[PDB]
Amino acid sequence: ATLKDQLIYNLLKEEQTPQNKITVVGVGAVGMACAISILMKDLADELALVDVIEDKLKGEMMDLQHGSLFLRTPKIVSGKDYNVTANSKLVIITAGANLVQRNVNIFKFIIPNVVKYSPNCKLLIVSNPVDILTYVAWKISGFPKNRVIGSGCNLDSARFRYLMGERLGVHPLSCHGWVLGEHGDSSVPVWSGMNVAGVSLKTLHPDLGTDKDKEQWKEVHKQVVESAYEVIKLKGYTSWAIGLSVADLAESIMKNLRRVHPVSTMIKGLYGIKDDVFLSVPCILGQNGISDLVKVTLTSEEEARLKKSADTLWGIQKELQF
Amino acid sequence: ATLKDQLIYNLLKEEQTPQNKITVVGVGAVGMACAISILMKDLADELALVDVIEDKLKGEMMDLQHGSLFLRTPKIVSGKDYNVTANSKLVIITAGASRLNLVQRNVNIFKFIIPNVVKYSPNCKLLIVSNPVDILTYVAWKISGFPKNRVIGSGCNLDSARFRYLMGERLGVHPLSCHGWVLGEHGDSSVPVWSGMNVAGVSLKTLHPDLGTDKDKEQWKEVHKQVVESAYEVIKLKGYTSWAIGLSVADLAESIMKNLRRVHPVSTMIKGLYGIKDDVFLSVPCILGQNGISDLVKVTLTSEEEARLKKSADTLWGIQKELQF
Amino acid sequence: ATLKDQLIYNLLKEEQTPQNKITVVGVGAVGMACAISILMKDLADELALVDVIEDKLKGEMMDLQHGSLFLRTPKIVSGKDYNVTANSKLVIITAGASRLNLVQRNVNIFKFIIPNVVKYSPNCKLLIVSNPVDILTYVAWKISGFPKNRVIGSGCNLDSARFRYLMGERLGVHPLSCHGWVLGEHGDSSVPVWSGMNVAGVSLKTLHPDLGTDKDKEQWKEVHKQVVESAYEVIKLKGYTSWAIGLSVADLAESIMKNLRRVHPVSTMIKGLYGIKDDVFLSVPCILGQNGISDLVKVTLTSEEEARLKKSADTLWGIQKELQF
Amino acid sequence: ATLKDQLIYNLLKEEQTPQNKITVVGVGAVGMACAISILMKDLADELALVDVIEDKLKGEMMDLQHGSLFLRTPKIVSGKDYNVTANSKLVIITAGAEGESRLNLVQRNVNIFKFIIPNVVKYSPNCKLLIVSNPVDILTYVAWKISGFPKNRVIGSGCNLDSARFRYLMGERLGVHPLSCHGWVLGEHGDSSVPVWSGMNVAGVSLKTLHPDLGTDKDKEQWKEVHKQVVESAYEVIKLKGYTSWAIGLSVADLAESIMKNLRRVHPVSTMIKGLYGIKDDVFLSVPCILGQNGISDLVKVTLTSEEEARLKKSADTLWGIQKELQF
Ligand SMILES: NC(=O)c1ccc[n+]([C@@H]2O[C@H](COP(=O)([O-])OP(=O)(O)OC[C@H]3O[C@@H](n4cnc5c(N)ncnc54)[C@H](O)[C@@H]3O)[C@@H](O)[C@H]2O)c1
Ligand SMILES: NC(=O)c1ccc[n+]([C@@H]2O[C@H](COP(=O)([O-])OP(=O)(O)OC[C@H]3O[C@@H](n4cnc5c(N)ncnc54)[C@H](O)[C@@H]3O)[C@@H](O)[C@H]2O)c1
Ligand SMILES: NC(=O)c1ccc[n+]([C@@H]2O[C@H](COP(=O)([O-])OP(=O)(O)OC[C@H]3O[C@@H](n4cnc5c(N)ncnc54)[C@H](O)[C@@H]3O)[C@@H](O)[C@H]2O)c1
Ligand SMILES: NC(=O)c1ccc[n+]([C@@H]2O[C@H](COP(=O)([O-])OP(=O)(O)OC[C@H]3O[C@@H](n4cnc5c(N)ncnc54)[C@H](O)[C@@H]3O)[C@@H](O)[C@H]2O)c1
Ligand SMILES: Nc1cccc([C@@]2(c3ccsc3)CC(O)=C(Sc3ccccc3Cl)C(=O)O2)c1
Ligand SMILES: Nc1cccc([C@@]2(c3ccsc3)CC(O)=C(Sc3ccccc3Cl)C(=O)O2)c1
Ligand SMILES: Nc1cccc([C@@]2(c3ccsc3)CC(O)=C(Sc3ccccc3Cl)C(=O)O2)c1
Ligand SMILES: Nc1cccc([C@@]2(c3ccsc3)CC(O)=C(Sc3ccccc3Cl)C(=O)O2)c1
Repeated sequence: ATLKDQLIYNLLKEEQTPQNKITVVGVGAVGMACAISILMKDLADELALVDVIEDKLKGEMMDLQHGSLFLRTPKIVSGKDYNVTANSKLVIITAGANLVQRNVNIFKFIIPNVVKYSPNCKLLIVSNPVDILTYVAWKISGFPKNRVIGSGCNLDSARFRYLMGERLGVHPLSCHGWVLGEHGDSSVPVWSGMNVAGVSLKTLHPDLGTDKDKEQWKEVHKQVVESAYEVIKLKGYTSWAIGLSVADLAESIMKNLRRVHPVSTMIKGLYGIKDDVFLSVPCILGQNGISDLVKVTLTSEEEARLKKSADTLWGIQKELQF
Repeated sequence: ATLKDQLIYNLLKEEQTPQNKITVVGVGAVGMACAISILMKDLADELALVDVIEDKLKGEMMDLQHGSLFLRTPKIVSGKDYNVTANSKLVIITAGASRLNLVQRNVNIFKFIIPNVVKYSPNCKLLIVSNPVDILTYVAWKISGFPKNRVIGSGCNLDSARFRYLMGERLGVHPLSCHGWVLGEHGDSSVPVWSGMNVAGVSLKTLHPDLGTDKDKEQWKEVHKQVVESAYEVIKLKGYTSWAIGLSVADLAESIMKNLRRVHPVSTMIKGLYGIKDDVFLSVPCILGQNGISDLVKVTLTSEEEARLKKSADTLWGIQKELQF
Repeated sequence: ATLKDQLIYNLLKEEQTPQNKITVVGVGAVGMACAISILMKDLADELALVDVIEDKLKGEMMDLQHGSLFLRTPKIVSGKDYNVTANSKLVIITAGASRLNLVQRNVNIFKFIIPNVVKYSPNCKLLIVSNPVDILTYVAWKISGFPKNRVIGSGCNLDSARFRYLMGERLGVHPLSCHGWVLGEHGDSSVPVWSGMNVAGVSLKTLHPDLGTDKDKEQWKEVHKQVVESAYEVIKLKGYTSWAIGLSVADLAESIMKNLRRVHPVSTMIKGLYGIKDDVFLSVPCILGQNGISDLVKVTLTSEEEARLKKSADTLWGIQKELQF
Repeated sequence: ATLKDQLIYNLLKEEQTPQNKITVVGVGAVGMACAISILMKDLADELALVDVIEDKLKGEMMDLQHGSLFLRTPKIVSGKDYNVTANSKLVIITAGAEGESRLNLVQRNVNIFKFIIPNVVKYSPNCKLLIVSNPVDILTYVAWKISGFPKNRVIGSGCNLDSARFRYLMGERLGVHPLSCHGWVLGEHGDSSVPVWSGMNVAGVSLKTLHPDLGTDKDKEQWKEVHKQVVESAYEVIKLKGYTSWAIGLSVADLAESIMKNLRRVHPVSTMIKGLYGIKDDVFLSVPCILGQNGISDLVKVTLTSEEEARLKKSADTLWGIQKELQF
């Protein structure tokens, strides 16, 4: 008899399926930071990694497996073939190649393959331009709107709260503030909702977020955009902050928490938007993905900025060939 | 008054010393993996990062700070100057660069780092990750002037973790329940201690006396060979290794910061054991806590195992006695 | 020689002291729920338990110690003598029993406890849970002689947590995303701050102007009424409350031990606010960290809310001025 | 429109069948310690509590729900009716029943299980059953017989706590964390448990090899006292506080973690041992078992000395003696 058979008596060999499986597509700095953060948060019983660069993919999988002793995710798998992703509860897309067209072409291959092996999964899109690519994943997959989630303004809001926390000398967890709309350069800081312990900063300081503000709090949102380009300039890419923010969304979904996050969802029917566009609003996240969304009261200016983003996104999206 | 003063009334300005500070020196793939793993394990109330590449260092610090909302480490700092590292409980060194020439280049790097670390955190524990780890732990010990308990080498911690992963894969059991120790010199010359390999206290060697020999039909020696083979394979495939070392270092940091007194295979002063008479650092199971290595486990080794550690000690001392401090 | 000496070689026999010690005074249902929650959150390297009932105290300590394999707190100690509490960073008081006769009995208990706590941990933060919490936080502050930042009352922490649970149930949103503050005097006379009630920064009062009034067709005033009613209902149903308070106390302990600077509704010296001139403790949002309450949030209250806090401060002072120290 | 409808736009009202649900039957000190430990370890997305004392059950549920802000288990439910337990992955039985007969107390607990087990099976036919109620070895057998479940899905807490206490005591003597002190207590849970001296080690270094007198009466250091103290400790906690709760709750949550997360870690739990150590009867005894999503998929075959083998066989004979007389 083998040493294994001498040591262990088997009761049954019955075929089993993962109960809390997560797949990460694209093993670049973003995908790998998502992976390590998900692993250290014990959110999955199985992690699958997919990429087109086979050697890097194998190396990344092996490196994570070598740290198994320090984790509570018993199975880590990888492959170019999507059969490794079968029965995933959540599929995170961090894969990426004007730039719009080549990322749409990457999705044309990825999304049907994801849908084939995990037809009941929630899709979480991180790849940029995130608002266009969440629409692209929704269009290709044929999934209901609740199961197609864009990372959207989750990171923008996290950076905003970090900067707010630094100015006030308070932990970001206790500094509330929402950055909504189009992810990136065109995002909207909702000044009316910025508060500490339910105390509105705008009520205390009516000049908040205006050019007349002597303390120039508008700079806090300007620094959210500036910080992102600064990190790229300094280290060539960003990874840690996005990975942590994605694992926070993954936690709400995997644990059915029904916490509210600023993520990209199909906004048709709000703020005079009549087109099939995805923009960030506060969404309730759980086991069914986006089950509900918060209807934020926006000022005329804020509403106009979301409508302008929606018009620009639809302008690009109506010319898209699938 | 300012909006801050309108919103918040201050009771005291008194800002005390950080109580559970960790410093990571070198922000390459290894140091950053150590950093993220330490952050996600809530081991520090302050994290300091140091490197000579100023742009990369700032970018890495900012990227970690941007994830603050999702962490419980309220202060993340960085700088080329070691004043940012003041009052660290633990300092992790991952900085580094013919073989005697390569080691000498790391000695010259350590000649700059170690006095600067000692200046700002004289009571810290030093955790050496930089390769060749056994030699560089000796170098850090020699330069710092610290007692042996406060100078810890990552040593065979990763080698053992990989061994347990491979053992777990062969047996269909979680690595946490697969016990096995890889000791001695970190890397190619490490020693798998076959006598201690067990599941639930059941010795694999007692069940299978050929275990770890060339006459073994199942070739369990391949499990230790795969520990060394895997490391080169990861380098070939992605260019470096990061995740496994980062996780293993954070596991050591946890025992130290939380004074757990768990047993880990780390590099310590082995003079006085296995006929070793030279000032060399080799991995043995050590009890880790608030004062670093307080104790070590005296593993019963066979004549062959003892000879391999003695040969490693002789080779290490041969390189060490020629180094310029 | 001994088996221990054959197995383990000792490097140093250095006497060490805990770096993150927490003491719980009173091992009743509340005290023990605080201890298990603190243990499962890895907040302490040492946990000390104190009580006057010696058999129950020993039994509780042993029961916790027997679960050590599943915890990361290496030392659990207990005793009637306060020498077991020496060098505590945080001391949690859950000890205690006409309503006025009751207060004086708790004052008598505190006259023994507080000097003993101060003697062995002069630099600790005191966290008062025992009822009437606002009066007993004042009593602990007066007896200890500690600055106001190091005397914290559990106050409206639990009231706010229950409010957020009830708000969450009505809206179908996790309590973490349902923001609402219950301030002032803990218990029956607490104040729900309707203006701050929000989800994602969207004011419920702006959306529903009748919120918190008798005109309200949805009767949101019942949410605050149910916070008070729930507490008496749990007592009626199981005889005491433990789990919710223990979890809420461990959340405060986390901000203090980890120097998080998160904002919590806790009882603090409110003299100088809302026209209050007496030495009384009431709940306001406080920034909690390594120095206890370093700062407080100045909540804009309506004239009605301000009047309720002033009436509570007058009533608390009325009881306080008659206490014998 | 309601304030909720003004604030929130609903995408779908559809509620999925429970995905990672745990049920705790019996809300005494043991059940509630299991419940708080499971909650603080984020093992379940839904926790169900069942008991026959309706007021205490409601009070315990409400108390846990009031701490929701500090937890990541979004749904806590309770009831006397087992419809609240539907689709549980794992069902933990802690419900239990002045000097009566040995067979008398067992039959009282058997009567309770005759009501519980069919109700559990009705609403969660595919669950894993984890038995904590005493006498655990007999009651795991009873749950197995009544349920009709395959042996892999019926797990007894067994010697999990005995081993945890042993490792704590070993750790205290050696000045090492219990996580690094390895040692197995097997067989019959409680008074008749077997310390496996041959497997006692630190870093793979056998204590028995270093100290051949280990676990014998001639031992000058009396290491037998470490196992004697495991049994003595249990009675001492009962004498001092009236019951035990924290240690059992933590040990049960550790088993729940391996099952819910399919970890395949090895634990000393009670399993149907027929076919081992000359045991021919349908009895449950503790051996190291691999725990995962299908419950006990495998077991470790520990080499026992003649004396150790004899003690397990004597336990098996005693347990079968009681079981063959039980009225179902
Ligand atoms: N939404 C946000 O808040 C946010 C924040 C940071 C980064 N990002 C985005 O994340 C994306 C990735 O960043 P990165 O630094 O990791 O880029 P990267 O180029 O380093 O990694 C991308 C990976 O995707 C892989 N890939 C390409 N085509 C593929 C295919 N057809 N199938 C599978 N994998 C494929 C690549 O091989 C590569 O490994 C970018 O689009 C970036 O803009 C988004
Ligand atoms: N012991 C183990 O088990 C183990 C495992 C994996 C890697 N390693 C080792 O870790 C080390 C680092 O790996 P890496 O991939 O991150 O290398 P790296 O070159 O990518 O990173 C090293 C960093 O050190 C910095 N550095 C150089 N000189 C410095 C100085 N005087 N002060 C401060 N910083 C300085 C560099 O600028 C660089 O950022 C290597 O020596 C490697 O062999 C050890
Ligand atoms: N502030 C809040 O939000 C909140 C919530 C729940 C409970 N509580 C309060 O917590 C307190 C305790 O509740 P409980 O159910 O655990 O009461 P308990 O009577 O069951 O426990 C109290 C313990 O204090 C001990 N004690 C008495 N005198 C002592 C002394 N001089 N030194 C040390 N220990 C002493 C007792 O022996 C007893 O074990 C009560 O006052 C209760 O009102 C407060
Ligand atoms: N196996 C171990 O290692 C271990 C360790 C400690 C305790 N225990 C055991 O756990 C059991 C419980 O301990 P306890 O202190 O909580 O006892 P307890 O009496 O305080 O609690 C038992 C609960 O079960 C309930 N119950 C009774 N009949 C029921 C029924 N038909 N359906 C549902 N619930 C019912 C009771 O109402 C009661 O609330 C005991 O049998 C004890 O021996 C086992
Ligand atoms: N890994 C990687 C590679 C390329 C680009 C990036 C990017 C990037 C893009 C432009 S500047 C930084 C991708 C990306 O969307 C973000 S967030 C962001 C970007 C611009 C403004 C405001 C915010 Cl919050 C970000 O922080 O990083 C990351
Ligand atoms: N990031 C980085 C860069 C260079 C070299 C390395 C290295 C490396 C060296 C040679 S092959 C791999 C450094 C290093 O010592 C290890 S562990 C290791 C190495 C060889 C054999 C057995 C073991 Cl356990 C390891 O895994 O990684 C890492
Ligand atoms: N363990 C124990 C024993 C006796 C009394 C209590 C008490 C209690 C007191 C009066 S009614 C319930 C102690 C106590 O202050 C609380 S919180 C609370 C109490 C009353 C109203 C609103 C709130 Cl949020 C509470 O929930 O519980 C607990
Ligand atoms: N809650 C409660 C109520 C009554 C009895 C118990 C009991 C008890 C039984 C006899 S002495 C203590 C139930 C029980 O099995 C245990 S473990 C145990 C018991 C005896 C010896 C060795 C061990 Cl490890 C234990 O620790 O506690 C618990």
